[PDB]
Amino acid sequence: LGKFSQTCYNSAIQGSVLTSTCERTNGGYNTSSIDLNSVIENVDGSLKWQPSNFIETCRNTQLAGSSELAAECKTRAQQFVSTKINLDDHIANIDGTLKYE
Ligand SMILES: OC[C@H]1O[C@H](O[C@H]2[C@@H](O)[C@H](O)[C@@H](CO)O[C@@H]2O)[C@@H](O)[C@@H](O)[C@@H]1O
Ligand SMILES: OC[C@H]1O[C@H](O[C@H]2[C@@H](O)[C@H](O)[C@@H](CO)O[C@@H]2O)[C@@H](O)[C@@H](O)[C@@H]1O
Repeated sequence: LGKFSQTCYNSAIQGSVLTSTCERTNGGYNTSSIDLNSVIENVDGSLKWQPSNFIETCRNTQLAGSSELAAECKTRAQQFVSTKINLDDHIANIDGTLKYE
């Protein structure tokens, strides 16, 4: 499941939008973007795979490593702590286009 990083490169993240160049099944490269906001939630300090507008309570979203997304999110105590999530869990590349599965 996911692992889009095996056939995609030059991945970048700005705010909640993931943008990356992926290879097509029939050869050739395709570029696309998808809003992860509809699939990431903030649970008492940690980002989880569920819709809830996480960026509304999180800031400094940035790309970490090859497939990890690092950000800071508010805990119930109203404090920003370091949080991270593996994009490889559900973000896959189907025909050069990214699709959550
Ligand atoms: O690296 C192997 C690749 O294999 C599987 O995907 C296949 C196909 O469904 C894809 O459309 C094309 C790329 O466009 O590649 C394969 O033929 C998946 O397991 C994929 O995650 C993996 O990277
Ligand atoms: O916009 C709704 C908000 O709800 C959930 O977070 C709750 C709580 O855990 C937070 O500490 C405070 C703000 O600090 O807000 C809510 O009561 C999460 O799903 C969050 O992502 C979402 O933005």
